[PDB]
Amino acid sequence: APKVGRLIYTAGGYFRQSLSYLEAYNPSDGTWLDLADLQVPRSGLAGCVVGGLLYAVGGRNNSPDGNTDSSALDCYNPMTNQWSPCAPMSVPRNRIGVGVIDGHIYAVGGSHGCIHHNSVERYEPERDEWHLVAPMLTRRIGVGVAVLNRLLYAVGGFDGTNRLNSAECYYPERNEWRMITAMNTIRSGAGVCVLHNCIYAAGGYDGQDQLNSVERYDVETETWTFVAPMKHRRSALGITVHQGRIYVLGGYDGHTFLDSVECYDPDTDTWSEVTRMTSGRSGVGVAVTLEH
Amino acid sequence: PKVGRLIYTAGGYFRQSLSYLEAYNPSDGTWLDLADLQVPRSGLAGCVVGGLLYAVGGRNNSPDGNTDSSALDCYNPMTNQWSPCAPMSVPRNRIGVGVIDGHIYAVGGSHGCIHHNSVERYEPERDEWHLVAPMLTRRIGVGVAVLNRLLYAVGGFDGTNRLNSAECYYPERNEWRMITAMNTIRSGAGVCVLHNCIYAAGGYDGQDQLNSVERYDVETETWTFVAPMKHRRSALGITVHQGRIYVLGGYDGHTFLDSVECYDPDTDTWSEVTRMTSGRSGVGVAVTLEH
Ligand SMILES: O=C(O)[C@H]1CCCC[C@H]1C(=O)N1CCc2ccccc2[C@H]1CN1C(=O)c2ccccc2C1=O
Ligand code: NA
Repeated sequence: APKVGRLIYTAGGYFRQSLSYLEAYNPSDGTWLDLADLQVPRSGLAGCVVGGLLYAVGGRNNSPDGNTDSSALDCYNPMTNQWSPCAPMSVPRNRIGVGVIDGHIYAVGGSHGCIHHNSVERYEPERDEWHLVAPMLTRRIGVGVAVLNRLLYAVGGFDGTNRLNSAECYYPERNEWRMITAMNTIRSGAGVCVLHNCIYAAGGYDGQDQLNSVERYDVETETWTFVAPMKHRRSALGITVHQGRIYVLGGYDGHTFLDSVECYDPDTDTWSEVTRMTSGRSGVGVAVTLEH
Repeated sequence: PKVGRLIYTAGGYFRQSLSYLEAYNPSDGTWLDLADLQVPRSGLAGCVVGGLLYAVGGRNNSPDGNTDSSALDCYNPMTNQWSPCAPMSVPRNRIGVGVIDGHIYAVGGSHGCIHHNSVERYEPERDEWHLVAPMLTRRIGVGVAVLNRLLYAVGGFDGTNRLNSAECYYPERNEWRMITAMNTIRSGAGVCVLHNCIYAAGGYDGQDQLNSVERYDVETETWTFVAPMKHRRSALGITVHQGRIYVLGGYDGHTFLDSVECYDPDTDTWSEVTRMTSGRSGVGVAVTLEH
Protein backbone atom coordinates (compact mmCIF):
# COMPACT_ATOMS: atom_id res chain seq x y z
CA ALA A 1 0.00 0.00 0.00
CA PRO A 2 2.37 2.75 -1.22
CA LYS A 3 1.33 6.41 -0.80
CA VAL A 4 0.88 8.53 -3.95
CA GLY A 5 1.61 12.21 -4.64
CA ARG A 6 4.66 12.60 -2.39
CA LEU A 7 6.77 15.73 -2.96
CA ILE A 8 10.53 16.30 -2.67
CA TYR A 9 10.76 19.79 -1.14
CA THR A 10 13.79 22.07 -1.55
CA ALA A 11 13.98 25.11 0.76
CA GLY A 12 16.45 28.00 0.72
CA GLY A 13 19.99 27.63 -0.63
CA TYR A 14 22.72 29.92 -1.97
CA PHE A 15 23.45 31.47 -5.37
CA ARG A 16 25.48 34.70 -5.04
CA GLN A 17 23.33 35.32 -1.93
CA SER A 18 21.10 33.31 0.42
CA LEU A 19 17.85 32.24 -1.26
CA SER A 20 14.28 32.02 0.03
CA TYR A 21 12.85 29.65 -2.61
CA LEU A 22 10.50 26.84 -1.61
CA GLU A 23 9.98 24.43 -4.51
CA ALA A 24 8.53 20.91 -4.60
CA TYR A 25 9.40 18.17 -7.10
CA ASN A 26 7.03 15.28 -7.86
CA PRO A 27 9.12 12.21 -8.87
CA SER A 28 6.11 10.45 -10.47
CA ASP A 29 4.98 12.95 -13.14
CA GLY A 30 8.23 14.98 -13.03
CA THR A 31 6.61 18.36 -12.30
CA TRP A 32 7.84 21.28 -10.18
CA LEU A 33 5.68 23.46 -7.89
CA ASP A 34 6.50 27.08 -6.99
CA LEU A 35 5.43 27.32 -3.33
CA ALA A 36 5.42 30.16 -0.78
CA ASP A 37 8.90 31.62 -0.16
CA LEU A 38 10.71 31.64 3.18
CA GLN A 39 10.24 34.69 5.42
CA VAL A 40 14.01 35.12 5.80
CA PRO A 41 16.38 33.89 3.05
CA ARG A 42 18.67 31.11 4.29
CA SER A 43 21.60 28.90 3.25
CA GLY A 44 23.26 26.04 5.14
CA LEU A 45 19.88 25.07 6.60
CA ALA A 46 18.27 21.63 7.00
CA GLY A 47 14.78 20.34 6.19
CA CYS A 48 12.59 17.63 7.70
CA VAL A 49 8.94 16.52 7.69
CA VAL A 50 7.02 15.69 10.89
CA GLY A 51 3.28 14.94 10.83
CA GLY A 52 2.48 16.40 7.40
CA LEU A 53 4.44 19.62 8.06
CA LEU A 54 7.78 20.72 6.58
CA TYR A 55 10.34 22.35 8.90
CA ALA A 56 13.26 24.66 8.05
CA VAL A 57 16.01 24.62 10.70
CA GLY A 58 19.05 26.85 11.26
CA GLY A 59 21.31 28.18 8.50
CA ARG A 60 22.60 31.66 7.64
CA ASN A 61 21.30 34.71 5.76
CA ASN A 62 24.19 35.65 3.46
CA SER A 63 23.53 39.00 1.75
CA PRO A 64 25.56 41.77 0.02
CA ASP A 65 25.23 44.05 3.09
CA GLY A 66 26.13 41.57 5.87
CA ASN A 67 25.69 38.06 7.28
CA THR A 68 23.49 36.66 10.06
CA ASP A 69 23.50 33.13 11.52
CA SER A 70 19.99 31.77 12.13
CA SER A 71 18.53 30.00 15.17
CA ALA A 72 15.10 30.03 13.52
CA LEU A 73 12.61 27.17 13.23
CA ASP A 74 9.93 27.83 10.60
CA CYS A 75 7.03 25.48 9.82
CA TYR A 76 5.47 25.16 6.35
CA ASN A 77 1.91 23.82 6.05
CA PRO A 78 1.16 22.46 2.52
CA MET A 79 -2.62 22.84 3.00
CA THR A 80 -2.35 26.61 3.58
CA ASN A 81 0.87 27.25 1.58
CA GLN A 82 2.09 29.33 4.53
CA TRP A 83 5.22 29.54 6.69
CA SER A 84 4.75 29.95 10.46
CA PRO A 85 7.52 30.73 12.99
CA CYS A 86 8.11 28.28 15.86
CA ALA A 87 10.26 28.49 19.00
CA PRO A 88 13.88 29.26 18.01
CA MET A 89 16.86 27.13 19.03
CA SER A 90 19.05 27.92 22.06
CA VAL A 91 21.88 28.97 19.72
CA PRO A 92 22.25 29.80 15.99
CA ARG A 93 23.33 26.85 13.82
CA ASN A 94 24.67 27.42 10.29
CA ARG A 95 25.59 24.37 8.18
CA ILE A 96 23.32 22.26 10.39
CA GLY A 97 22.30 18.59 10.23
CA VAL A 98 18.91 17.31 11.40
CA GLY A 99 17.11 13.99 11.99
CA VAL A 100 13.70 12.88 13.25
CA ILE A 101 13.13 10.21 15.93
CA ASP A 102 9.71 9.54 17.50
CA GLY A 103 8.28 12.77 16.04
CA HIS A 104 10.97 14.99 17.59
CA ILE A 105 13.42 17.07 15.52
CA TYR A 106 17.11 16.82 16.47
CA ALA A 107 19.30 19.85 15.66
CA VAL A 108 22.90 18.61 15.35
CA GLY A 109 26.13 20.63 15.21
CA GLY A 110 26.42 23.68 12.96
CA SER A 111 28.23 26.98 13.55
CA HIS A 112 27.58 30.36 15.17
CA GLY A 113 30.23 32.73 13.81
CA CYS A 114 33.43 31.15 15.14
CA ILE A 115 31.84 28.67 17.58
CA HIS A 116 31.75 25.21 15.98
CA HIS A 117 29.05 23.35 17.91
CA ASN A 118 29.22 19.86 19.38
CA SER A 119 25.93 20.58 21.19
CA VAL A 120 22.65 18.92 20.20
CA GLU A 121 19.06 19.94 21.00
CA ARG A 122 15.63 18.36 20.51
CA TYR A 123 12.35 19.98 19.44
CA GLU A 124 8.89 18.81 20.57
CA PRO A 125 6.19 20.01 18.11
CA GLU A 126 3.35 19.34 20.60
CA ARG A 127 4.61 21.85 23.21
CA ASP A 128 6.85 24.04 20.97
CA GLU A 129 10.03 23.71 23.07
CA TRP A 130 13.72 23.07 22.41
CA HIS A 131 15.76 21.08 24.96
CA LEU A 132 19.48 20.25 25.03
CA VAL A 133 20.45 16.56 24.98
CA ALA A 134 23.91 14.97 25.41
CA PRO A 135 26.52 16.78 23.25
CA MET A 136 28.53 15.05 20.52
CA LEU A 137 32.05 13.74 21.09
CA THR A 138 33.25 15.90 18.17
CA ARG A 139 32.44 19.46 17.06
CA ARG A 140 30.85 19.29 13.59
CA ILE A 141 29.74 21.81 10.97
CA GLY A 142 28.50 20.70 7.55
CA VAL A 143 27.49 17.46 9.26
CA GLY A 144 25.25 14.90 7.57
CA VAL A 145 22.60 13.24 9.74
CA ALA A 146 20.78 9.91 9.26
CA VAL A 147 18.20 8.02 11.35
CA LEU A 148 18.29 4.21 11.45
CA ASN A 149 16.85 1.72 13.97
CA ARG A 150 15.78 4.66 16.18
CA LEU A 151 19.41 5.86 16.46
CA LEU A 152 20.83 9.20 15.28
CA TYR A 153 24.03 9.03 13.20
CA ALA A 154 26.22 12.14 12.76
CA VAL A 155 28.56 11.71 9.78
CA GLY A 156 31.55 13.80 8.66
CA GLY A 157 31.90 17.58 8.95
CA PHE A 158 34.50 20.09 10.13
CA ASP A 159 35.53 20.67 13.77
CA GLY A 160 37.11 24.11 13.22
CA THR A 161 40.65 22.91 12.48
CA ASN A 162 40.34 19.45 10.88
CA ARG A 163 37.98 18.19 8.16
CA LEU A 164 36.40 14.97 9.41
CA ASN A 165 36.04 11.42 8.08
CA SER A 166 34.78 10.21 11.47
CA ALA A 167 31.22 9.39 12.57
CA GLU A 168 29.28 8.83 15.80
CA CYS A 169 25.97 7.27 16.86
CA TYR A 170 23.48 8.69 19.39
CA TYR A 171 21.28 6.58 21.69
CA PRO A 172 18.07 8.48 22.63
CA GLU A 173 17.03 6.12 25.47
CA ARG A 174 20.51 6.07 27.05
CA ASN A 175 21.28 9.69 26.02
CA GLU A 176 24.91 9.19 24.97
CA TRP A 177 27.18 9.22 21.90
CA ARG A 178 29.55 6.49 20.71
CA MET A 179 32.08 6.66 17.85
CA ILE A 180 31.61 4.21 14.96
CA THR A 181 33.94 3.18 12.11
CA ALA A 182 35.30 6.21 10.22
CA MET A 183 34.60 6.70 6.50
CA ASN A 184 37.02 5.91 3.67
CA THR A 185 36.99 9.58 2.64
CA ILE A 186 37.03 12.90 4.52
CA ARG A 187 33.66 14.63 3.96
CA SER A 188 32.21 17.99 4.99
CA GLY A 189 28.84 19.09 3.59
CA ALA A 190 28.01 15.63 2.25
CA GLY A 191 24.51 14.33 1.52
CA VAL A 192 23.74 11.73 4.19
CA CYS A 193 20.62 9.54 4.13
CA VAL A 194 19.35 6.00 4.81
CA LEU A 195 18.32 3.43 2.17
CA HIS A 196 17.57 -0.29 2.64
CA ASN A 197 19.10 -0.34 6.14
CA CYS A 198 22.39 1.32 5.11
CA ILE A 199 23.68 4.85 5.81
CA TYR A 200 24.82 6.54 2.58
CA ALA A 201 27.27 9.45 2.39
CA ALA A 202 27.27 11.14 -1.03
CA GLY A 203 29.66 13.88 -2.19
CA GLY A 204 31.05 16.61 0.06
CA TYR A 205 34.41 18.35 0.44
CA ASP A 206 37.63 16.52 1.42
CA GLY A 207 39.75 19.66 1.94
CA GLN A 208 41.10 19.63 -1.63
CA ASP A 209 38.21 19.01 -4.04
CA GLN A 210 34.44 18.52 -4.13
CA LEU A 211 33.54 14.83 -4.30
CA ASN A 212 31.40 12.67 -6.59
CA SER A 213 32.20 9.48 -4.65
CA VAL A 214 29.51 7.71 -2.62
CA GLU A 215 29.96 5.18 0.21
CA ARG A 216 27.48 3.35 2.47
CA TYR A 217 27.75 2.04 6.04
CA ASP A 218 26.39 -1.42 6.86
CA VAL A 219 25.64 -1.26 10.60
CA GLU A 220 26.04 -5.01 11.23
CA THR A 221 29.39 -5.46 9.45
CA GLU A 222 30.54 -2.00 10.67
CA THR A 223 32.14 -1.39 7.27
CA TRP A 224 32.11 1.53 4.81
CA THR A 225 31.91 0.44 1.16
CA PHE A 226 32.06 2.51 -2.03
CA VAL A 227 29.18 2.28 -4.51
CA ALA A 228 28.69 3.88 -7.96
CA PRO A 229 29.86 7.52 -7.95
CA MET A 230 27.65 10.45 -8.98
CA LYS A 231 27.97 12.08 -12.40
CA HIS A 232 28.72 15.57 -11.05
CA ARG A 233 31.00 16.49 -8.14
CA ARG A 234 29.13 18.33 -5.38
CA SER A 235 29.25 19.58 -1.78
CA ALA A 236 26.53 21.24 0.33
CA LEU A 237 23.99 19.11 -1.56
CA GLY A 238 20.39 18.40 -0.58
CA ILE A 239 19.56 14.70 -0.25
CA THR A 240 16.60 12.41 0.40
CA VAL A 241 14.97 9.05 -0.39
CA HIS A 242 11.71 8.27 -2.22
CA GLN A 243 10.45 4.74 -2.99
CA GLY A 244 13.82 2.98 -2.75
CA ARG A 245 15.85 5.62 -4.62
CA ILE A 246 18.19 8.37 -3.39
CA TYR A 247 17.69 11.87 -4.84
CA VAL A 248 20.53 14.41 -4.63
CA LEU A 249 19.59 18.05 -5.34
CA GLY A 250 21.94 20.86 -6.39
CA GLY A 251 25.25 21.65 -4.69
CA TYR A 252 28.59 23.37 -5.23
CA ASP A 253 31.47 21.93 -7.30
CA GLY A 254 34.20 24.51 -6.55
CA HIS A 255 33.20 26.82 -9.43
CA THR A 256 29.55 26.49 -10.50
CA PHE A 257 26.30 26.00 -8.59
CA LEU A 258 24.46 22.89 -9.76
CA ASP A 259 20.81 22.74 -10.79
CA SER A 260 21.19 19.00 -11.52
CA VAL A 261 19.08 16.35 -9.77
CA GLU A 262 20.58 12.85 -9.96
CA CYS A 263 18.75 9.67 -8.90
CA TYR A 264 20.43 6.53 -7.52
CA ASP A 265 18.98 3.07 -8.17
CA PRO A 266 20.43 0.55 -5.67
CA ASP A 267 19.23 -2.46 -7.71
CA THR A 268 21.37 -1.63 -10.76
CA ASP A 269 23.89 0.52 -8.82
CA THR A 270 23.68 3.45 -11.26
CA TRP A 271 23.08 7.21 -11.10
CA SER A 272 20.85 8.96 -13.65
CA GLU A 273 19.84 12.60 -14.13
CA VAL A 274 16.04 12.81 -13.70
CA THR A 275 15.43 16.58 -13.79
CA ARG A 276 16.93 20.04 -13.21
CA MET A 277 16.00 22.69 -10.63
CA THR A 278 14.69 26.06 -11.88
CA SER A 279 18.10 27.56 -11.01
CA GLY A 280 21.46 26.37 -9.66
CA ARG A 281 22.03 26.54 -5.90
CA SER A 282 23.89 25.05 -2.92
CA GLY A 283 23.20 24.54 0.80
CA VAL A 284 19.52 23.68 0.37
CA GLY A 285 17.16 22.09 2.91
CA VAL A 286 15.56 18.96 1.43
CA ALA A 287 12.86 16.55 2.67
CA VAL A 288 9.96 14.35 1.47
CA THR A 289 6.31 13.76 2.35
CA LEU A 290 6.34 10.77 4.71
CA GLU A 291 5.38 7.26 3.56
CA HIS A 292 2.73 6.30 6.17
CA PRO B 1 40.56 76.92 -5.47
CA LYS B 2 41.71 73.69 -7.18
CA VAL B 3 39.94 72.67 -10.40
CA GLY B 4 39.86 69.32 -12.22
CA ARG B 5 39.29 67.23 -9.08
CA LEU B 6 38.12 63.65 -9.62
CA ILE B 7 35.80 61.39 -7.60
CA TYR B 8 37.38 57.92 -7.78
CA THR B 9 35.47 54.65 -7.41
CA ALA B 10 37.55 51.51 -6.84
CA GLY B 11 36.45 47.86 -6.61
CA GLY B 12 32.87 46.97 -5.67
CA TYR B 13 30.51 44.01 -6.02
CA PHE B 14 28.10 42.91 -8.73
CA ARG B 15 27.60 39.11 -8.76
CA GLN B 16 31.30 38.84 -7.86
CA SER B 17 34.00 41.22 -6.56
CA LEU B 18 35.02 43.85 -9.12
CA SER B 19 38.38 45.39 -10.06
CA TYR B 20 37.10 48.58 -11.74
CA LEU B 21 38.82 51.92 -11.27
CA GLU B 22 36.76 54.79 -12.67
CA ALA B 23 36.94 58.54 -12.05
CA TYR B 24 34.07 61.04 -12.27
CA ASN B 25 34.59 64.76 -12.91
CA PRO B 26 31.74 66.74 -11.27
CA SER B 27 32.56 69.91 -13.26
CA ASP B 28 31.97 68.53 -16.79
CA GLY B 29 30.20 65.26 -15.89
CA THR B 30 32.58 62.88 -17.69
CA TRP B 31 33.73 59.39 -16.65
CA LEU B 32 37.30 58.07 -16.98
CA ASP B 33 38.16 54.38 -17.42
CA LEU B 34 41.41 54.00 -15.46
CA ALA B 35 43.74 51.05 -14.77
CA ASP B 36 42.02 48.10 -13.06
CA LEU B 37 42.95 46.76 -9.62
CA GLN B 38 45.40 43.85 -9.76
CA VAL B 39 43.11 41.83 -7.46
CA PRO B 40 39.31 42.33 -7.45
CA ARG B 41 37.65 43.21 -4.13
CA SER B 42 34.57 44.62 -2.38
CA GLY B 43 33.92 46.08 1.08
CA LEU B 44 37.12 48.12 0.75
CA ALA B 45 37.78 51.78 1.55
CA GLY B 46 39.46 54.47 -0.57
CA CYS B 47 41.46 57.54 0.45
CA VAL B 48 43.83 60.09 -1.11
CA VAL B 49 47.13 61.09 0.54
CA GLY B 50 49.52 63.47 -1.26
CA GLY B 51 48.19 62.95 -4.79
CA LEU B 52 48.02 59.14 -4.50
CA LEU B 53 44.81 57.08 -4.23
CA TYR B 54 44.91 54.15 -1.78
CA ALA B 55 42.76 50.99 -1.74
CA VAL B 56 42.61 49.45 1.75
CA GLY B 57 41.33 46.02 2.83
CA GLY B 58 38.22 44.39 1.34
CA ARG B 59 37.31 40.88 0.21
CA ASN B 60 37.68 38.99 -3.08
CA ASN B 61 34.19 37.46 -3.23
CA SER B 62 33.90 35.05 -6.18
CA PRO B 63 32.24 31.72 -7.09
CA ASP B 64 35.70 30.08 -6.96
CA GLY B 65 36.23 31.16 -3.34
CA ASN B 66 36.14 33.94 -0.74
CA THR B 67 39.28 35.61 0.65
CA ASP B 68 39.50 38.62 2.98
CA SER B 69 42.16 41.18 2.01
CA SER B 70 44.87 42.71 4.20
CA ALA B 71 46.31 44.52 1.18
CA LEU B 72 47.18 48.19 0.69
CA ASP B 73 47.55 49.19 -2.97
CA CYS B 74 48.55 52.66 -4.18
CA TYR B 75 47.32 54.20 -7.45
CA ASN B 76 49.36 56.94 -9.15
CA PRO B 77 47.27 59.14 -11.51
CA MET B 78 50.40 60.31 -13.38
CA THR B 79 51.46 56.77 -14.39
CA ASN B 80 47.97 55.15 -14.31
CA GLN B 81 49.43 52.24 -12.32
CA TRP B 82 48.64 50.37 -9.10
CA SER B 83 51.56 49.55 -6.78
CA PRO B 84 51.46 47.23 -3.74
CA CYS B 85 52.36 48.71 -0.34
CA ALA B 86 53.02 47.05 3.03
CA PRO B 87 50.00 44.94 4.03
CA MET B 88 47.98 45.39 7.23
CA SER B 89 48.58 43.19 10.29
CA VAL B 90 45.21 41.48 9.75
CA PRO B 91 42.64 41.21 6.91
CA ARG B 92 39.80 43.76 7.11
CA ASN B 93 36.61 43.28 5.07
CA ARG B 94 33.98 46.05 5.37
CA ILE B 95 36.70 48.43 6.56
CA GLY B 96 36.46 52.13 7.45
CA VAL B 97 39.33 54.55 6.82
CA GLY B 98 40.25 58.17 7.57
CA VAL B 99 43.31 60.37 6.98
CA ILE B 100 44.88 62.50 9.73
CA ASP B 101 48.21 64.31 9.21
CA GLY B 102 49.12 62.24 6.13
CA HIS B 103 48.54 58.91 7.91
CA ILE B 104 45.90 56.35 6.88
CA TYR B 105 43.88 54.86 9.76
CA ALA B 106 42.42 51.40 9.11
CA VAL B 107 39.42 50.96 11.42
CA GLY B 108 37.58 47.73 12.26
CA GLY B 109 36.47 45.31 9.54
CA SER B 110 36.27 41.51 9.57
CA HIS B 111 38.47 38.46 8.97
CA GLY B 112 36.01 35.58 8.51
CA CYS B 113 34.24 35.19 11.85
CA ILE B 114 36.48 37.73 13.59
CA HIS B 115 34.99 41.22 14.00
CA HIS B 116 37.81 43.69 14.71
CA ASN B 117 37.83 46.46 17.28
CA SER B 118 41.54 46.96 16.52
CA VAL B 119 42.84 50.00 14.62
CA GLU B 120 46.15 50.48 12.80
CA ARG B 121 47.91 53.46 11.21
CA TYR B 122 49.91 53.61 7.96
CA GLU B 123 52.87 55.92 7.33
CA PRO B 124 53.34 56.43 3.54
CA GLU B 125 56.89 57.82 3.92
CA ARG B 126 58.09 54.73 5.83
CA ASP B 127 55.70 52.12 4.34
CA GLU B 128 54.82 50.75 7.80
CA TRP B 129 51.64 49.80 9.68
CA HIS B 130 51.41 50.24 13.46
CA LEU B 131 48.60 49.33 15.87
CA VAL B 132 47.10 52.22 17.85
CA ALA B 133 44.53 52.08 20.69
CA PRO B 134 41.64 49.72 19.84
CA MET B 135 38.01 50.85 19.61
CA LEU B 136 35.61 50.39 22.53
CA THR B 137 33.30 48.37 20.25
CA ARG B 138 33.94 45.74 17.58
CA ARG B 139 32.77 47.28 14.29
CA ILE B 140 32.41 46.01 10.72
CA GLY B 141 30.65 48.00 7.99
CA VAL B 142 31.73 51.09 9.92
CA GLY B 143 31.77 54.59 8.42
CA VAL B 144 34.72 56.84 9.26
CA ALA B 145 34.92 60.65 9.27
CA VAL B 146 37.74 63.06 10.17
CA LEU B 147 36.79 66.37 11.81
CA ASN B 148 38.97 68.81 13.81
CA ARG B 149 41.88 66.32 13.68
CA LEU B 150 39.70 63.69 15.41
CA LEU B 151 38.59 60.38 13.88
CA TYR B 152 34.96 59.30 14.32
CA ALA B 153 33.81 55.69 13.91
CA VAL B 154 30.05 55.60 13.22
CA GLY B 155 27.68 52.61 13.34
CA GLY B 156 28.52 49.14 12.03
CA PHE B 157 28.06 45.55 13.21
CA ASP B 158 29.68 43.93 16.28
CA GLY B 159 28.96 40.29 15.32
CA THR B 160 25.66 40.13 17.22
CA ASN B 161 23.78 43.41 16.63
CA ARG B 162 23.86 46.25 14.11
CA LEU B 163 24.96 49.45 15.85
CA ASN B 164 23.55 52.97 16.19
CA SER B 165 26.48 53.92 18.45
CA ALA B 166 29.50 56.07 17.59
CA GLU B 167 32.91 56.85 19.13
CA CYS B 168 35.66 59.46 18.74
CA TYR B 169 39.42 58.84 18.57
CA TYR B 170 41.98 61.31 19.96
CA PRO B 171 45.34 60.86 18.10
CA GLU B 172 47.46 62.88 20.57
CA ARG B 173 46.06 61.10 23.65
CA ASN B 174 45.62 57.77 21.79
CA GLU B 175 42.20 56.89 23.24
CA TRP B 176 38.55 56.39 22.24
CA ARG B 177 35.44 57.98 23.78
CA MET B 178 31.76 57.20 23.10
CA ILE B 179 29.76 60.08 21.60
CA THR B 180 25.97 60.43 21.31
CA ALA B 181 24.36 57.47 19.52
CA MET B 182 22.51 57.91 16.22
CA ASN B 183 18.72 58.06 15.88
CA THR B 184 18.85 55.05 13.54
CA ILE B 185 20.81 51.78 13.57
CA ARG B 186 23.19 51.76 10.58
CA SER B 187 25.65 49.28 9.07
CA GLY B 188 27.42 50.04 5.78
CA ALA B 189 26.27 53.68 5.78
CA GLY B 190 28.00 56.51 3.92
CA VAL B 191 29.84 58.64 6.48
CA CYS B 192 31.56 61.95 5.63
CA VAL B 193 32.18 65.51 6.86
CA LEU B 194 30.50 68.66 5.49
CA HIS B 195 30.42 72.19 6.96
CA ASN B 196 31.69 70.95 10.35
CA CYS B 197 29.05 68.19 10.61
CA ILE B 198 29.39 64.40 10.40
CA TYR B 199 26.80 62.96 8.01
CA ALA B 200 25.50 59.37 8.00
CA ALA B 201 23.57 58.45 4.85
CA GLY B 202 21.69 55.19 4.21
CA GLY B 203 22.84 51.81 5.54
CA TYR B 204 21.40 48.49 6.70
CA ASP B 205 19.62 48.23 10.08
CA GLY B 206 19.26 44.41 10.01
CA GLN B 207 15.73 44.51 8.59
CA ASP B 208 15.78 46.96 5.66
CA GLN B 209 18.01 49.23 3.58
CA LEU B 210 17.77 52.92 4.50
CA ASN B 211 17.31 56.16 2.55
CA SER B 212 17.35 58.38 5.67
CA VAL B 213 20.23 60.77 6.35
CA GLU B 214 21.26 62.28 9.70
CA ARG B 215 24.12 64.61 10.68
CA TYR B 216 26.03 65.15 13.94
CA ASP B 217 26.90 68.65 15.15
CA VAL B 218 29.91 68.20 17.46
CA GLU B 219 29.19 71.28 19.62
CA THR B 220 25.50 70.55 20.33
CA GLU B 221 26.23 66.79 20.53
CA THR B 222 22.95 66.07 18.72
CA TRP B 223 22.02 63.93 15.71
CA THR B 224 19.48 65.53 13.36
CA PHE B 225 17.70 64.18 10.27
CA VAL B 226 18.01 65.95 6.91
CA ALA B 227 16.36 65.32 3.52
CA PRO B 228 16.45 61.59 2.68
CA MET B 229 17.91 60.10 -0.51
CA LYS B 230 15.87 59.20 -3.61
CA HIS B 231 17.04 55.58 -3.41
CA ARG B 232 17.39 53.35 -0.36
CA ARG B 233 21.00 52.14 -0.31
CA SER B 234 23.46 50.19 1.84
CA ALA B 235 27.17 49.48 1.29
CA LEU B 236 27.42 52.80 -0.57
CA GLY B 237 30.46 54.89 -1.46
CA ILE B 238 30.48 58.48 -0.21
CA THR B 239 32.60 61.63 -0.62
CA VAL B 240 32.53 65.44 -0.59
CA HIS B 241 33.41 67.87 -3.40
CA GLN B 242 33.06 71.67 -3.16
CA GLY B 243 30.43 71.76 -0.40
CA ARG B 244 28.31 68.88 -1.75
CA ILE B 245 28.00 65.20 -0.75
CA TYR B 246 28.21 62.57 -3.50
CA VAL B 247 26.83 59.07 -2.81
CA LEU B 248 27.79 56.36 -5.33
CA GLY B 249 26.04 53.03 -5.95
CA GLY B 250 25.01 50.63 -3.19
CA TYR B 251 22.39 47.92 -2.67
CA ASP B 252 18.65 48.51 -2.20
CA GLY B 253 17.57 44.96 -1.25
CA HIS B 254 16.87 43.85 -4.84
CA THR B 255 19.20 45.60 -7.32
CA PHE B 256 22.73 47.01 -7.25
CA LEU B 257 22.48 50.74 -7.93
CA ASP B 258 24.37 52.63 -10.64
CA SER B 259 22.83 55.91 -9.45
CA VAL B 260 24.93 58.81 -8.14
CA GLU B 261 22.98 61.34 -6.05
CA CYS B 262 24.24 64.76 -4.93
CA TYR B 263 23.23 66.58 -1.73
CA ASP B 264 23.03 70.38 -1.60
CA PRO B 265 23.07 71.52 2.06
CA ASP B 266 21.94 75.08 1.24
CA THR B 267 18.60 73.84 -0.15
CA ASP B 268 18.47 70.50 1.75
CA THR B 269 17.73 68.47 -1.40
CA TRP B 270 19.17 65.46 -3.25
CA SER B 271 19.41 65.17 -7.04
CA GLU B 272 20.62 62.48 -9.45
CA VAL B 273 23.66 64.00 -11.19
CA THR B 274 25.04 60.99 -13.09
CA ARG B 275 25.08 57.20 -13.53
CA MET B 276 27.97 54.75 -13.14
CA THR B 277 28.84 52.52 -16.11
CA SER B 278 27.41 49.56 -14.16
CA GLY B 279 25.56 49.04 -10.87
CA ARG B 280 27.67 48.05 -7.87
CA SER B 281 28.00 48.01 -4.06
CA GLY B 282 30.84 48.00 -1.51
CA VAL B 283 32.97 50.47 -3.47
CA GLY B 284 35.98 52.45 -2.21
CA VAL B 285 35.54 56.17 -2.87
CA ALA B 286 37.79 59.23 -2.49
CA VAL B 287 38.45 62.67 -4.02
CA THR B 288 41.41 64.69 -5.26
CA LEU B 289 42.45 66.86 -2.30
CA GLU B 290 41.74 70.58 -1.99
CA HIS B 291 44.40 73.15 -1.05
O1 LIG C 1 27.94 28.21 4.70
C1 LIG C 1 28.39 29.34 4.56
O2 LIG C 1 29.10 29.96 5.54
C2 LIG C 1 28.26 30.23 3.39
C3 LIG C 1 29.55 30.85 2.94
C4 LIG C 1 29.33 31.74 1.74
C5 LIG C 1 28.65 30.96 0.64
C6 LIG C 1 27.40 30.32 1.20
C7 LIG C 1 27.73 29.27 2.29
C8 LIG C 1 28.77 28.22 2.05
O3 LIG C 1 29.96 28.47 1.96
N1 LIG C 1 28.26 26.93 1.92
C9 LIG C 1 26.87 26.68 1.58
C10 LIG C 1 26.22 26.01 2.76
C11 LIG C 1 27.07 24.86 3.15
C12 LIG C 1 26.48 23.85 3.89
C13 LIG C 1 27.21 22.76 4.29
C14 LIG C 1 28.54 22.67 3.95
C15 LIG C 1 29.13 23.67 3.22
C16 LIG C 1 28.41 24.77 2.81
C17 LIG C 1 29.16 25.77 2.02
C18 LIG C 1 29.35 25.44 0.56
N2 LIG C 1 29.99 26.46 -0.22
C19 LIG C 1 31.32 26.79 -0.06
O4 LIG C 1 32.20 26.31 0.64
C20 LIG C 1 31.50 27.94 -0.93
C21 LIG C 1 32.63 28.68 -1.15
C22 LIG C 1 32.50 29.73 -2.05
C23 LIG C 1 31.30 30.01 -2.68
C24 LIG C 1 30.18 29.24 -2.44
C25 LIG C 1 30.32 28.21 -1.55
C26 LIG C 1 29.32 27.26 -1.11
O5 LIG C 1 28.16 27.25 -1.49
NA1 NA D 1 18.48 39.52 1.42
